[PDB]
Amino acid sequence: QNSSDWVTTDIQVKVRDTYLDTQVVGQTGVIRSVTGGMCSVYLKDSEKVVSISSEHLEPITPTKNNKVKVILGEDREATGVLLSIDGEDGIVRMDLDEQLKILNLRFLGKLLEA
Repeated sequence: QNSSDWVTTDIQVKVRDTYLDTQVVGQTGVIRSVTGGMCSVYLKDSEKVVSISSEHLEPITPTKNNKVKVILGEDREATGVLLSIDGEDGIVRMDLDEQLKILNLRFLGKLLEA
C-alpha cells in the first residue's frame, strides 16, 4: 500500500479498535494538526487532545447536507457541502464555487461543525 498521504485536517476520525487505548476505541475526534510522523486528533468524548497515527485513525463518511473535505486528489484541502451521493461514487458540491463535482466517498471526509 504505502498510501499514508490520506491525512486531512478539519475532518473527523474514528479510533480503530486496533488502537492501544481501548478507552478511545470507537470514539470520534477532530484532527487539529497533521504530521507525516503522527496526527493530532481531539477526542470529543474524551474532551482531551491526543495524537494518533493515521494507521490508528479512521475516516468518517459525511452525511447529506453535511460539509466534506477532499482528503485526496488535486482538490485536496478543498471543502464543500454534500448534496447527494451515488451508490457507485459520491457527488459533492463545492461550497466555494457552488459547482457540482463527483468524487468517490474514499476521498470525501466528514467535517465537524461544532
